[PDB]
Amino acid sequence: PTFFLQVLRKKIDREFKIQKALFSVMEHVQGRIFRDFSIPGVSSAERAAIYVSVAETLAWLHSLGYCKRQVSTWTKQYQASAHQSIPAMDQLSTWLMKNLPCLVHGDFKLDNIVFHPKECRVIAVLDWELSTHPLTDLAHLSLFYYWPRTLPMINRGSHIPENTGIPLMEELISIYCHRRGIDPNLPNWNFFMALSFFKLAGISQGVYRRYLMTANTVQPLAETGLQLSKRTLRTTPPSRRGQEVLTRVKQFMKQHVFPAEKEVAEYYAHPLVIEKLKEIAKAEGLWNLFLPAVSGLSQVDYALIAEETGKCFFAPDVFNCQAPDTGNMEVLHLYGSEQQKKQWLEPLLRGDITSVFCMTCTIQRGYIVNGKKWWSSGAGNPKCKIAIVLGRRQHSMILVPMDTPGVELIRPLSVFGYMDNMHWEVHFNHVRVPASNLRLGPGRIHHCMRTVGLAERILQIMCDRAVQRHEVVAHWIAKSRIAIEEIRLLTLKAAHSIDTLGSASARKEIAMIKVAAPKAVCKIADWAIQVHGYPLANMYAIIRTLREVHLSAIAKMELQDQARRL
Amino acid sequence: PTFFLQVLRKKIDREFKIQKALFSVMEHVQGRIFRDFSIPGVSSAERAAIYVSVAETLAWLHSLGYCKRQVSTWTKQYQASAHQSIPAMDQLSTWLMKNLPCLVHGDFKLDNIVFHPKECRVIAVLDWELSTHPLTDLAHLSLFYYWPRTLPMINRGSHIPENTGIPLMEELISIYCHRRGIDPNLPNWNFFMALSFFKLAGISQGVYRRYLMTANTVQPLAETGLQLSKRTLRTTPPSRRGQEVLTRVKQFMKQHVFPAEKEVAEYYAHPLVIEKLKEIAKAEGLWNLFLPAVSGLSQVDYALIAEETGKCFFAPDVFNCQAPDTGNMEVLHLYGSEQQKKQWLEPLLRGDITSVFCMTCTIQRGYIVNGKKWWSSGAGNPKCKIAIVLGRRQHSMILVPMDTPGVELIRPLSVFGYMDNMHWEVHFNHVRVPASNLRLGPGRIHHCMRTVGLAERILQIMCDRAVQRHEVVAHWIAKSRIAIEEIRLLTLKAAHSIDTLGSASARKEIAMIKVAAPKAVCKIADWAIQVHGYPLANMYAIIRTLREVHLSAIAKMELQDQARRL
Ligand SMILES: Cc1cc2nc3c(=O)[nH]c(=O)nc-3n(C[C@H](O)[C@H](O)[C@H](O)COP(=O)(O)OP(=O)(O)OC[C@H]3O[C@@H](n4cnc5c(N)ncnc54)[C@H](O)[C@@H]3O)c2cc1C
Ligand SMILES: Cc1cc2nc3c(=O)[nH]c(=O)nc-3n(C[C@H](O)[C@H](O)[C@H](O)COP(=O)(O)OP(=O)(O)OC[C@H]3O[C@@H](n4cnc5c(N)ncnc54)[C@H](O)[C@@H]3O)c2cc1C
Repeated sequence: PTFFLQVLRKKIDREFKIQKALFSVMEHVQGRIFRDFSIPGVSSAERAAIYVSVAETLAWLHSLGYCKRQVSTWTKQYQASAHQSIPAMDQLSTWLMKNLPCLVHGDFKLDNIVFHPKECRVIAVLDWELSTHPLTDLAHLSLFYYWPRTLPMINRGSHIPENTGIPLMEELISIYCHRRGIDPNLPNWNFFMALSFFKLAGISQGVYRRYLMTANTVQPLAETGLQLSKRTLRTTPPSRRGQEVLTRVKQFMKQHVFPAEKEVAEYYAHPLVIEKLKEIAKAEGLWNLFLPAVSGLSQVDYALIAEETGKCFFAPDVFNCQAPDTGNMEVLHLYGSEQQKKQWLEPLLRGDITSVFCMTCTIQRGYIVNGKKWWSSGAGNPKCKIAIVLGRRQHSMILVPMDTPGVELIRPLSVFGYMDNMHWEVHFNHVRVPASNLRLGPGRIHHCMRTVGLAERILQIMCDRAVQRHEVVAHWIAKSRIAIEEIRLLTLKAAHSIDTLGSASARKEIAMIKVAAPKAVCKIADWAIQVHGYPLANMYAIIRTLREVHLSAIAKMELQDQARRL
Repeated sequence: PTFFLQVLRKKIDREFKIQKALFSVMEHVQGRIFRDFSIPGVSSAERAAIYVSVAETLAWLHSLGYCKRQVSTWTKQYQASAHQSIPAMDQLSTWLMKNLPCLVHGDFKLDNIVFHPKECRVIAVLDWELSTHPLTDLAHLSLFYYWPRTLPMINRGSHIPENTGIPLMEELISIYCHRRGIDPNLPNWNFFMALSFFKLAGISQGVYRRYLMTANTVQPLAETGLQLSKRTLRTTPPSRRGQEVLTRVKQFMKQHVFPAEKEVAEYYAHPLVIEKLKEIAKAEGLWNLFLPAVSGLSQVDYALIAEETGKCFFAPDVFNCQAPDTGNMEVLHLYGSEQQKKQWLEPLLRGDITSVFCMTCTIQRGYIVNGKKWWSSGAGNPKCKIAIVLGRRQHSMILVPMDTPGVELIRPLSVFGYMDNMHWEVHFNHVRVPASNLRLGPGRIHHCMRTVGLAERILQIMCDRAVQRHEVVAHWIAKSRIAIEEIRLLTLKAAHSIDTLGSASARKEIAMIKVAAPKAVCKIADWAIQVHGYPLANMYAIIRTLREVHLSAIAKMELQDQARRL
C-alpha cells in the first residue's frame, strides 16, 4: 500500500526502514516539485538559493567498495533488458570496466524534492527506491549540465541556462565539498561521469521496455558518455562551454592540422589526409560545429571559434563548416519540411553529399526552373548532389537535385588563374521537379571572422619575415594591427547584437562588416607581399577572391535612424 | 543583567516580552555574524542564498499611522543631541516634514543576525531595542546600497559589489514583496529613503555624542538623503549605477545646457550662464564625475558618460571635468602627500582654483626650477593658481604655485587664428619653492571619448543638412558611420581592459586609440565642411587643434608580443 490517496503507508520494506530511521506511513506533503530543472518560475537569487539548499541537504544527508559490483549489476541488467542493437552501449561498458575507484538516494534529482509552499527550503525527499560510494550520487545529480544538445531534455524541461542565476558545475561542486570537508579536487571524475551516464541510459532503456509491455535516447546518452570519458574534467573551481570548446579546438588544431599544411599544399600543386582528419575530428566530437543546434553554443562563441579556425586555408573542411553547405543546412533545419529534411539533411549532417547555393532565372509554375547559373561555388565536387536556387514577390527558393535531367555543368571559372580545387558554371534547361522539392546574419558573421583570422596569420608571417631579414615596415605593422583589432571588434559587436536583441535588428552592423573588412584585409595582404619582395600566395588569392551598394544601403538606414530619432 | 557571559537573562522589559512572545533568558548562539555587508568569505551562490534567507526571515517575522510621530520624535532627539552646526540636517528635516504616508526590529541589518555554523540559514535575530509601518524597516535594511561613495562604510566593511552574487535592490524588493503578497510597486519611496537616512544620521550622531562623554558622517548622510529626496526610485523591478547616472546626465543635458548653446556662442564672439549651470549641476549631484573616487563608477560607465558629454563644446566645464584639471586632481588624490592634498585639492574639488600640466626644463636641487614652458593649456585663466611641471631618471614632478616669484606669462599662442577663450606661454626664471611642493590611461580614454561624441554630433549635423538641401554624399555618410562605430568600439575595449586586467596591461590599446581616432575624425570634419559648401566651425577648430611616434611604439610592442608568443 503505497499509491496516492486523498500518500499511503508505503523492496518497500527497505524504504520504510530508511524513512523510520530518518524520522529518528508518511502523509501528504504540501510543497512544490520543479519538473523542469531550469527553474523558470522564480528570480535569479531564488534559483541560487534553491540550488544552495539542495546542495546542503545532500551534504547533511550524506555526511551524517562495491561500486564496481554496482556497475557490473547495472551492466548485466542493461544487457539483459536490451531490445535493440547498441554497439555504443557495449563500447561504453568496456571502457568503464577499465576504470576503478554510503547511504545514497540512488536517483537524487531536482524532481524528487518537495520544497516549502512559500519558502525555498527542502521539506522532504522521496523516491528512495534504489538505495545501497559517497561521490556517485553527486555525479548523478550534476550530470544534467552535460545533457546532449541534440537529445531533448527529460521531464519536459529546458536545458540549464548560463548567466541566469543557476550555479555552475564547479561552483556547486565547491559548495558541496566545503559543506562536507573534502578537498575541492576530486579523483576519477571521468569514471564518475561515465558511470552516471551509463546508469541513466540503463534506466531509460528499462523504462522504455516496461512501457512497451526513452527508446531512442540510449544512443545519444552512450555517445556523450564515450565523448566525455576521454577528457580532463576539473572538479575544483577554475560562456564556459564556449571557452571549453575553443580550448579543445585550439589543442586539436595545433596537434594535428598544422603539420599537415605542407603535405596538403604539396598535394595541391581531397587527399586522404583530409579524410583521416575528418574522421578524427568526428570521433573527438569536434564536428558540425557551425550548426546552431547540433552544438548549442551562442553566436559570440561561434565567432571566436570561427576566428580560431580561419587561419588554416582548408581548416573549415575538417570541421564540416564549408561556405556553401552551412547556409543550405541552416535553411533546411530552421524552416524546412519534415519529409524534405529527412530526405536531404541526413545526407548532409553525415557528410554524405555536398550542396550549392546559386542565384547568379525562371521558376515559373509541378514547377519548371529553366535558366543559366553563374559563379556557383562548389558546383564541381563529385559529391555535390543537392542544389538550392532562389530564382524568379518572385522570391521562391526550391531545391533542385543535380542528377535531374537538364542540369549540366558548362565550364570552370578561374579567378586570377587559380582553379580553386578546394566555380564551374551551371546550366538548367527546363528541369522537371515535383512541388515537394520547393538568414544571412550567421553567414556574414562567419565569413568576416574567417577573414579576420586569415589577416591575423598574414600579419604574423609578415612580422616574422621582417624580423628574420626600417621605420616604414614598423608603420605598416602598426597600421595592420590597428585595422585587425577594429575589424574584430566590429564583427563581435554585430554577432552579439544578433544574439541578444533578435536577428531583425542587426542589418546595419551586418552591412557595416560587409563593407569594412575586405578593404583593410586586402591592404594588409598587399603590404605583406610588398615586404616579402610561401603560404602567403594562397592567402592573397583567397583575400582577392573574397573581394559598392552596401554603402548606399548603410546611408539609407542611417538617414532613416536620424529621421526617427528627431 | 544582559551583558556577555561565559548571553544573559536580559527598556529591557519590552525586549524580554518580545523574546518570550516569539518563543511562543536567551543563551549563547553558536553562529556567524557578517560584520562586513559585502560577505566576502563565501561564493556567489552562497551570498545569494544568504540574502534570500534574510529577506524571507524578514517577511516571516513581519507578515505573521504613527510614522510621522516617530519622525518627529527622531527629529527632536537629533536636534537636542546635536553638538555642531548642520544646516543640511535642518534642510533634510524640513523636506521630510512635507512628506506623509507593525512589529518591526528597528535596526534590522545584516550585522544583527546569527546564521547556522555550517549552513546559510537564519538561527536567531538580536538587538531588538528600538521596536515599536510595515515598510520603514525594509528601507532601513536596503539603504546600504546607496551608501555614499565618499563616506567610508560602517562596521569596517567594503561597499556592496555589483555582478558578484549579491541581489540588486529591485531584485531584493521583489523577493520580499512576493514573499509578503503586496504589489511590486511601492508608494512614497523617496520618503522612505529620506526617513531611513535621517534616522541613520541621528543614530550616528547619538553614538558619537555618547562616546564623547561617526562625528563627521552626519553631513555626508544628510547630503545624500537630500540628493535622493528628489528623484524617481522605482521600487518594482526594471553597471546599474552607471546607467542611472548616464540617464540623469542625458536628462540634465537636454533640459538645461543645449538651449544655452546659442547664448554661449554669441557671447564668445566665462559667462554667468556657465556659473549658474555649474551651481545647478553641483546642487543636482552631477559634479566632479570624472574623479574615480568621488563618483565611484567603473571605467566603462565613465567612457559612456564622457561620450554623452563630449557633444557640447563647453559641456565638460559644467561637470568640472576639464582637460588639464583632472590629471592634476588624479595625481594629487592617488599618490599625494596628505599635507599637499589638504593644501591643494581642497581648492580644486570645490572649483576654487584651476590647474595646468606643462612639460613642453631644469628641476635641479630646497630645489630650483628655471626653464621655459610652451603650449601650456589653460595657463591664462584668472583662477589658475597651481601648476604641475614634470621636468629634469630625471622624471621628478613638483608642484609650483604661479604666484611665486619668477613666473610670468609671456605671450598667447593662437591655433588657426582662434584664441580659444574657453595657450599662453609660461616662463619660469629661477623660482624658489620648498621641498614640500615636490597615470595617462584615463586621460587618453576620456580624450578619445569626447572626440567620438564630437564626431557623432558632426555626423548628425551633416546628415540633417544633406537632407534639408546624390550618391557621393550617401557614401560619405556611410563611411563616417563606419569609422565612428569602429573608434567607439576600440575606445570601449581599451577602457574595459584598463578596468578589468589592471592598468599596466593596456598600453597597446591606449597607443592604438591615440593613433586611430584623430585621423578619421578629421576626415569626417573635412567631409562635413565640404558638404556644407554654424556650430560646425567650432567643431572643426577643436578637431584640428586636437590633431607619428605612436606607430613606432605599437610596432615595437607588437614585435615583442610576437616574439613572446613563439
Ligand atoms: C570568388 C567568388 C565567389 C563567388 N561565389 C558565388 C556563389 O557561391 N554564388 C553566387 O551566386 N555568386 C557567387 N559569386 C558571384 C557574385 O555574386 C558576384 O561577385 C556579384 O554578385 C556581382 O555580380 P554581377 O556581375 O552581377 O555584378 P555587376 O552588377 O555586373 O557589377 C556591378 C558593380 O558596379 C558597382 N555598383 C553597383 N551598383 C552601383 C551603384 N548604384 N553605384 C555605383 N557603383 C555601383 C559594384 O562594384 C558592383 O559590383 C562569386 C564571385 C566571386 C568573385
Ligand atoms: C591644441 C594644442 C594643445 C596643446 N596642449 C598642450 C598642453 O596642455 N601641454 C603641453 O605640454 N603641450 C601641449 N601642446 C604641445 C604638444 O606637446 C605638441 O603638439 C607636441 O608635444 C609636439 O611638440 P614639439 O614641437 O616638441 O614636436 P616636434 O618634435 O618639434 O615635432 C616632430 C614631429 O615629427 C614627427 N616625428 C617625430 N618623431 C618621428 C620619427 N621618429 N619619424 C618620423 N616622424 C617623426 C611627428 O609628427 C612629430 O610631431 C599642445 C599642442 C596643441 C596643438
